[PDB]
Amino acid sequence: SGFRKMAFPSGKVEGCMVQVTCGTTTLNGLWLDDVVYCPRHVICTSEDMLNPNYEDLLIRKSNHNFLVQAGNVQLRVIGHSMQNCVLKLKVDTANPKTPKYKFVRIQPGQTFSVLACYNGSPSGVYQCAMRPNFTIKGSFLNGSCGSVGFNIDYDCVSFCYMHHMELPTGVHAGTDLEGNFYGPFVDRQTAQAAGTDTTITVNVLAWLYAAVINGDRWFLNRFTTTLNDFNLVAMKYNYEPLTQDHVDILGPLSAQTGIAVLDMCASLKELLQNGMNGRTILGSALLEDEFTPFDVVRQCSGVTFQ
Amino acid sequence: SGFRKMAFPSGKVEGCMVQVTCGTTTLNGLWLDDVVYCPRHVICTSEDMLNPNYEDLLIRKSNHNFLVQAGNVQLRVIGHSMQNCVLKLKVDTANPKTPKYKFVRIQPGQTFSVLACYNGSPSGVYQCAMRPNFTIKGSFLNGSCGSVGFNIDYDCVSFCYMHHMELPTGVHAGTDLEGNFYGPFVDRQTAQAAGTDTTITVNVLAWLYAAVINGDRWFLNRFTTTLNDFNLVAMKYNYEPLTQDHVDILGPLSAQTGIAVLDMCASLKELLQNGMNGRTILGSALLEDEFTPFDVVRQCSGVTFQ
Ligand SMILES: [Zn+2]
Ligand SMILES: [Zn+2]
Repeated sequence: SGFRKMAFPSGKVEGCMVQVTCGTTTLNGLWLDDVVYCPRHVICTSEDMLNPNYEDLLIRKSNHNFLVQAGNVQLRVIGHSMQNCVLKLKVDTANPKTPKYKFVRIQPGQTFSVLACYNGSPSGVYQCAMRPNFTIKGSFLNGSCGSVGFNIDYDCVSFCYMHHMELPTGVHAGTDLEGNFYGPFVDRQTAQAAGTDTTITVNVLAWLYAAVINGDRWFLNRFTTTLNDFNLVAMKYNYEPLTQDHVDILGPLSAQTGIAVLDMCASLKELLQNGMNGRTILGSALLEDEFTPFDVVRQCSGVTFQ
Repeated sequence: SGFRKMAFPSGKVEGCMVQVTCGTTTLNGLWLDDVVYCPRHVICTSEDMLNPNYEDLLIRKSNHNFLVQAGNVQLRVIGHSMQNCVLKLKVDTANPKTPKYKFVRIQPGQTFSVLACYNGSPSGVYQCAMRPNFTIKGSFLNGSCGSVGFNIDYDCVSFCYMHHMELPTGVHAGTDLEGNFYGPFVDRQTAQAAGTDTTITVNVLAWLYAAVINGDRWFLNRFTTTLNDFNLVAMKYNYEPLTQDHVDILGPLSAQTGIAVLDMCASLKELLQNGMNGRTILGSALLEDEFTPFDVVRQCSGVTFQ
């Protein structure tokens, strides 16, 4: 028993991180097969970032202007191209440690593990969620750009995030591995507004089911409610509205605990209107929304990977 | 910027986990050089665990009674021995993926990463602290026994914990890699009492310094205090007393923020007597004690590993 904010094992990804250097800028890249992916602003100086013309900047660079260093070995750049906001550097050596991988564009509310890297070396790993406003609340210092987020399904690595920038508000923004930003952000150093950050209601509910499985049941009241009356209360507290798809995803958890989804919603409503009153749930005095329904079943059943 | 409960990259450890089977019981083992370490109760049945005579049970077992499986390959057991509460199985093949490693017995309040494994396959990784009562609050299901905790220093892996059992209270207990339990526990299925769990005060202080570095400064009052007057208040709330060694360890953080240790203590005292009043610090409504002073500097400077 017990419940922890758990990350995926990072072994398969550690063998794919490289150091990419262009001119003076150095950041991290992802080496899969014979191509290296990295943020395109590796070609910018501190002054270029205020208003960069990436096309014009990329024309001035040749294949030999890029230094790719795998741990302590240099890959030869024989081809470069720009796909949206990432650079694809084609090198001469295919990564012998390339795992089975896919590129995926996740949706808000989904979770993934981040391997924070500096100078192409892994520093730590943590689990987080894509917020409804397409930001993440991560931990990144200068030089962490190019760090990637990922999920693991059995033996396959699903890359879903590449880190690009910290906004003036302290939150973080990035792209999928095709270089398309999550959210309305651009790789430029300017004031950019993130929308209202809402709470991922389906994840809160999944967490409450985890609490029941692990012995915390004080929050279970004997009331019930309807989807409409619940969403009316949720919206007042900046909670994402609940749909039937969400109710369907929670089905396995409802069956294992004998607690109907709508009954759990009635419990959550009471917590929103009345608060926790100095109590905790799974050791927390706030409602957690960084566990999906799939995360809860994985941790409460013991799923493994290769 | 930002602050996350961060674990070490687990790559170096993933290549060391094996499946150990004796009779019907199967759990995880740690394969370093030509020896495999695992909990000795792998030789017990469900009925043996109530009152096991490990010496007498081990006599009935021969080298060929143990099945060691590395992923999908079998190591031949050519020697077995019992060191305290662990079994040392000497095999015929040295692990080609053996990293530089040490065995270390950590002290309460120190943190480490756990790689939770089932059937010798990694499931996830999380960071936790050894409580002052020598328990950990982990996430473990049946078959997770033999999972290890570890730290990383540059390129060397320090193994500090092997998981052995869940107490009837839901908390977890285990040994160092020499088989000596942390705490007064024994590998027997009986009611065992853990002492009072106290809050690791030096870690709370380090966390408060992390908050200041990251922009949360509302809790900074303009009072001060003495070590004696502070410890008098701490003890009333089940907080570990502060010593001069603790003040010395916090020195680098005091210098970087310009806030004297004793001034921070005065701020913490106020939080203990008055509470948070519905506010948060680094996104938390409780005081966190699972970050050491060393963890804070590592995450606020960008330390890396190989
Ligand atoms: Zn950058
Ligand atoms: Zn066991």
